[PDB]
Amino acid sequence: AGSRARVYAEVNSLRSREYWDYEAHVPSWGNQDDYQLVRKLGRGKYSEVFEAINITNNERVVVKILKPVKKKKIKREVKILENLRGGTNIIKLIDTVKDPVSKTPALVFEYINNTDFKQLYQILTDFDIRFYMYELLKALDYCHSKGIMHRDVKPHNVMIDHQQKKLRLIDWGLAEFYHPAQEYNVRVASRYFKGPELLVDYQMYDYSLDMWSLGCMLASMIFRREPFFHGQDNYDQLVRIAKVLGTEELYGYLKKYHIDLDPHFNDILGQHSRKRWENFIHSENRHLVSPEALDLLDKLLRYDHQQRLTAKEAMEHPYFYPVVKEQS
Ligand SMILES: Brc1nc2nn[nH]c2c(Br)c1Br
Repeated sequence: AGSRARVYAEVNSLRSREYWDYEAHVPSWGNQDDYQLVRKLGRGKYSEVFEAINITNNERVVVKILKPVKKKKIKREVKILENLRGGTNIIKLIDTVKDPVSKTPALVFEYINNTDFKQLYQILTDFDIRFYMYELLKALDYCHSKGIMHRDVKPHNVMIDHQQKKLRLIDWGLAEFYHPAQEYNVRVASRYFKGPELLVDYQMYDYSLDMWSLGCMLASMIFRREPFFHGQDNYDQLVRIAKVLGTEELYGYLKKYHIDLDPHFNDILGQHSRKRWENFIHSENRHLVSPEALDLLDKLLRYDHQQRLTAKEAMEHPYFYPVVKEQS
C-alpha cells in the first residue's frame, strides 16, 4: 500500500487466473527442424539469436535459442508473448519450438531488417523522432493495458527498419505481470535506462518504469547524447540523474515514499540544482528540440514514478500532433 499504478492497476486481477499464472502455462512446442540457421545476430546471458529460414515455406525469421534451465522464466516469457498476440508494434512470436532430441526450447519471431541504432540516431529528423516515439508508445500502451511491464526498454530492444518505417519492441525476457502492492526485483533494465526507483531499491514499482526508460530514449534522440545518462555503475547512474533533476528534488521523492537510501550515496551525490532542459540545446541538436519536446520530456523524466505520464497521456501530448495528423 505504498504505491500503485495510476492506470491498469487491477487489470490482471479482473482477468481469469490462467491469464497471469504463467507457472501453470503449458506451451505447445513445435519442431525446430523446420528452421535453418543462417547467421548469428547476438548472444545474451539467457539466449542466442540467429537469423534463420523456415525451410517449409521460405520465410525469413529470427530464432532465439534459450539456455534451457530457466523453466519458470521461459513460461513467463512465452505466456507474456501469447497474451500480447497481435499487439501494435510488439515483435510477433511465430512459434515456440524445441530441438526434438535435446528438447532445448527456442522462440521464433518475425524478421525485421533493422538499422543499427547508433548510426540511425545520428540521422533522425524532428518528424522521424516524433514518429518512432509515437510508434514505440503504441507498444507500451498495449502491453501496459495487457497488465505487463517490459522492464528492459532501450535502443537495442527497439528494432527499427528505417526504410520500411517499421518498429518492433523485442526481448520480453525481463517482462512481468503487474499486480498492485507486489514487490518486484529491482535488477531489471540496462544501467542507462534504469529508473530512479530501481537505483534506490524501491520494489513497489509499476508500468511507469518503462516510461522513465522511454524518456531516456527521447532525451538521447532530441539532444543527440546517447545514452543520455551515462553512469559508470548503478551508484554513479543515480548521481548522473541527480546532476540534471536535482538533489533536493531526489530527497523529496525519497521522503514521499519513505525510501531508505543506501549510505554509500552520501559520499557521491553532492549538491546539485535542477537544470533547465534548454541547457542541453546547442547548434548540433537545435533542429530536433521544440517547446513541445521539452514539455513532454519534463513530464517523463521525473523522479516520482506516479507523476510520470502514462503511455497514453504521452501519446496525447501536442508533440505528437504532427504524427497523428499524418496518420489520419
Ligand atoms: Br527477436 C530479434 N532479436 C534481434 N537481435 N538482433 N537483431 C534482432 C532481430 Br531483427 C530480432 Br526480430
